[PDB]
Amino acid sequence: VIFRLIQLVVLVYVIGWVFLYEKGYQTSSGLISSVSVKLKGLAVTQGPQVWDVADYVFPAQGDNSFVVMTNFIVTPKQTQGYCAEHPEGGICKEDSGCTPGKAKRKAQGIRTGKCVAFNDTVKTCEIFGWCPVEVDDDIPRPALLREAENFTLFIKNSISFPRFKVNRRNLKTCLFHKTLHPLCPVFQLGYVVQESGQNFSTLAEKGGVVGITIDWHCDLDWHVRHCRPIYEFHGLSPGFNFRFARHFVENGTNYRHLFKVFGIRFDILVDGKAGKFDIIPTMTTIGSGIGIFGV
Amino acid sequence: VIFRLIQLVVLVYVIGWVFLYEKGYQTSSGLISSVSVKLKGLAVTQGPQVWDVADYVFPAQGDNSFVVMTNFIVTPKQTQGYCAEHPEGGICKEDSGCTPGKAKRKAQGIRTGKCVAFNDTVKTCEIFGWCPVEVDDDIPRPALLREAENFTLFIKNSISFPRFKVNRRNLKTCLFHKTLHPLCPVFQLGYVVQESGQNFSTLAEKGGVVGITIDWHCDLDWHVRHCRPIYEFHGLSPGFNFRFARHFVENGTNYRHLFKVFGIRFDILVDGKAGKFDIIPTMTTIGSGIGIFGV
Amino acid sequence: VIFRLIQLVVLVYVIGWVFLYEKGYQTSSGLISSVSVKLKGLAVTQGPQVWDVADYVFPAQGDNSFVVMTNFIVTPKQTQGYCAEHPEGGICKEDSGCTPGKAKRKAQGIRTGKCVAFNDTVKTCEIFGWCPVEVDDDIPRPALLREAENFTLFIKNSISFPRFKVNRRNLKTCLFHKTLHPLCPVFQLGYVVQESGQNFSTLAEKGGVVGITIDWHCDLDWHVRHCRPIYEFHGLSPGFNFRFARHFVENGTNYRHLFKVFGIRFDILVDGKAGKFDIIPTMTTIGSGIGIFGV
Ligand SMILES: *[C@@H]1O[C@H](CO)[C@@H](O)[C@H](O)[C@H]1NC(C)=O
Ligand SMILES: *[C@@H]1O[C@H](CO)[C@@H](O)[C@H](O)[C@H]1NC(C)=O
Ligand SMILES: *[C@@H]1O[C@H](CO)[C@@H](O)[C@H](O)[C@H]1NC(C)=O
Ligand SMILES: *[C@@H]1O[C@H](CO)[C@@H](O)[C@H](O)[C@H]1NC(C)=O
Ligand SMILES: *[C@@H]1O[C@H](CO)[C@@H](O)[C@H](O)[C@H]1NC(C)=O
Ligand SMILES: *[C@@H]1O[C@H](CO)[C@@H](O)[C@H](O)[C@H]1NC(C)=O
Ligand SMILES: *[C@@H]1O[C@H](CO)[C@@H](O)[C@H](O)[C@H]1NC(C)=O
Ligand SMILES: *[C@@H]1O[C@H](CO)[C@@H](O)[C@H](O)[C@H]1NC(C)=O
Ligand SMILES: *[C@@H]1O[C@H](CO)[C@@H](O)[C@H](O)[C@H]1NC(C)=O
Repeated sequence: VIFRLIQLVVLVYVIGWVFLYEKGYQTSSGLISSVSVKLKGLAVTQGPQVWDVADYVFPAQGDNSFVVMTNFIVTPKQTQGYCAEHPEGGICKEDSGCTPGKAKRKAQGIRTGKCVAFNDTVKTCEIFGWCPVEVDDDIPRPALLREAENFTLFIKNSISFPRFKVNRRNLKTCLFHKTLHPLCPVFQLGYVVQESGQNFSTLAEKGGVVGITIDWHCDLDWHVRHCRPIYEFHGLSPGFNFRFARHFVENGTNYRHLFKVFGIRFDILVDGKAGKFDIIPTMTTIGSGIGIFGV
Repeated sequence: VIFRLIQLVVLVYVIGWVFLYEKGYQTSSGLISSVSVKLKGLAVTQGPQVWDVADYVFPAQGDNSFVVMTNFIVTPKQTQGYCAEHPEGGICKEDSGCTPGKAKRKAQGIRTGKCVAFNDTVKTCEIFGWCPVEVDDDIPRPALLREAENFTLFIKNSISFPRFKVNRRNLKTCLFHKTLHPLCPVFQLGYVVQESGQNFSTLAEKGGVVGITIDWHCDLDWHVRHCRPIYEFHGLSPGFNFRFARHFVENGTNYRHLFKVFGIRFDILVDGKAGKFDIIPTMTTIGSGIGIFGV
Repeated sequence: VIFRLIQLVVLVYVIGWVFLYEKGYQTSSGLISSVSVKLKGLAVTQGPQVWDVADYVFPAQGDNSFVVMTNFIVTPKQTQGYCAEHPEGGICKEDSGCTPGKAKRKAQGIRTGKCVAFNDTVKTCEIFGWCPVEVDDDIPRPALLREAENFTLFIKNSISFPRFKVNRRNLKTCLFHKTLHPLCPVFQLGYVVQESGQNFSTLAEKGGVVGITIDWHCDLDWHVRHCRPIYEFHGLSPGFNFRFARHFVENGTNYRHLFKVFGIRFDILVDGKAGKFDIIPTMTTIGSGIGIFGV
């Protein structure tokens, strides 16, 4: 009887799909989380120089978005005065071509009606600004902090589902591996960049962005012991760089050390969805099923 | 037949409203995004002083919330010792009125049972703290970094819808305009403050907060080429200021340069809603429609 | 009549539960918020030292996650050179046990094939790094900034519901109390730590994390004057610490002041749910009710 067949197909639709498969009896809720990150590693740059956590992590106190320096270019002992600007901003020969005002595309200062020597043969437009000017860009290759590949990331996380009042936490040697140590919160940087689909050598010489996700997909009808985190690594490359300066005083004069920092930016996002049996969606689904069953 | 009329009105309700208008056949999902911001600009303050990106952007590495300084008040060469406090904290004449302990409403240090001169005629309570004390507030008018009006904001954004596994990115001269260049990720600061409904002159002399929103309202039944971002500027004024210090050492003594920074705070929020046809909501809606159709 | 009874029980289910209790006629929406925080307080540490807001708040400009220092350990005048490492890293007696390379678990530098004296009796492995090495950990007890208990937190908040286009803001003496001053945005630190279920003395000597939540549960069918914020304090302890350095130049040599900062981390999360009567959920619920009523 075709009526019996259509009744059966509608019935199997509701029970087999809405409830068994899509869990129509459940209601989704969000979570609130806190993430803490600790960096373990040392680097040597060549006199010889050593970089500690207080030096290669931005910001110091930590944040969901933080940068780990992998390479840099330093312009030291930079004061404020009159100096020749970069020749890429324009090579001049006579004072007629030096119009006072503002530069563009890399403006290092305010120009002036004067031409001064740059490298004993070319004459560039004189500027007022932070002098001496930032040296022509020559990114070190290989990167200066190439040892960053072996630093470690200890990630602490504590979530809470406000709707169901459920809290969980993600916690003498261990390193994370996808199918060997799946529940080790300590990650090596080279592993994360490889898992994001990125070459750490290139991502160290220019910089890059690596996203980190902690998926707390939990079925609360089960135990809380089975509500575990799942880590996934995302490649969000054109590079990542920023400029920061260390200001100091010598002989009463204020100087600065300009750094152009190439580093890997890590973004940690915690998103999860939990469900629990409710009576409203069950009745809603069965009523819709009865309606379609009849029609 | 009134029964036919009510059948028609119920039917037009479901098809015409739930499905055609509110898209009852779709299911909403969230997104995960990463934002990167670059600042292009130079400023001159008067000896003459020049402010670079490493100097007027807080924090250096960048963040979804960042501040661009537009004005400041600097108390230089500030050491730790015994000095007269601000007369606004209380003008004294005799040691009897100087009770050692703690001040209030602007406490510059711990008091002591002594009165010392402040400006050769008034005698204020002696304190231990960072001396000399912060000079009386006189906000510069017009602002010192009044050239901030013409700086530019290059915004990078990359979103991803976890449910439908859809990723999108928002990307020789271009500046954003609302109905001229609607898809240019480079914004001039004075434009954003005007669009937020704010005067940049006042918002530069005191500070302020400007919110930036990137609405990725995308209908995934269409192409991904039509899933574009939409920028909206919000005015979230009492002002925005904060204090930060540059610490240095001279002759073995630690000093600091206290800055009171007035600047514009930019908050970037990425929120969007995407939909895709599903079978659960369609059946739910039609079942409810059959129920109401009959009753 | 049992049929009348089942009709009555189904009917009371829908009207009494979906609509009256769970507000099935409403539709939930999220919000976008901005938070600003101001710290009022002074501390004295013993020559005598005074800590201002520019010194004990990380970051300076402010952020939803910020740290207020409560205790610290400072290693001053730290240069780069050859020095004996910490004896906890290994006590040696002969050069045979000094293998050049890298240390572990606390690596202070790169070792070398040499043994040098540490405290005139033990000989430790010589390293290159930031010298002199960080002194053995002795956390001050009681904490150095023990006056942090009486600092204040002024919280500004401005929310907006994008769906219903509703904006709200949470705003000569006032301090917050749970059942005395419920709408005072100024919180004392010792109150927040007590409300989180934490001892401020211990949380000051090691550090800790305190979460702050602003629940904007608003029923938009009422007035907006009744859409008020609700503050809740969460205890998210193993402690919280980080390392940061102040770099300075003396006699042409770069030194640094390494700080190990123990402080309380405050996380502010703004989440709320607003509802407004809609026609889609009402019809959906009544259709499901008619379906179940019949079956
Ligand atoms: C001087 O700088 C100019 C910049 O265009 C460059 O072409 C030239 O080769 C430089 N000279 C030397 C000797 O480096
Ligand atoms: C990382 O460690 C491996 C040994 O496990 C070593 O071969 C490699 O050179 C190290 N990389 C760096 C750059 O420190
Ligand atoms: C990519 O990584 C491989 C090692 O996995 C290396 O051999 C290769 O040189 C890298 N490519 C670039 C462009 O650096
Ligand atoms: C000295 O300071 C007091 C502060 O109340 C002020 O009234 C007075 O005018 C000042 N004197 C001078 C000469 O500035
Ligand atoms: C911004 O540029 C315009 C010209 O486009 C100029 O008139 C104005 O003075 C500039 N503003 C500042 C303060 O730099
Ligand atoms: C507001 O902006 C206008 C220019 O658009 C300017 O003329 C006016 O002085 C500004 N108002 C204040 C109070 O600065
Ligand atoms: C020297 O350091 C070692 C480290 O193990 C310690 O055992 C010893 O007591 C110290 N000596 C003195 C005099 O502090
Ligand atoms: C906080 O204030 C109370 C008085 O209200 C005082 O007893 C207490 O010692 C203060 N705590 C600190 C450490 O400043
Ligand atoms: C906890 O706080 C109480 C005061 O409320 C104090 O007496 C006690 O010593 C504290 N406990 C610790 C371990 O510091």
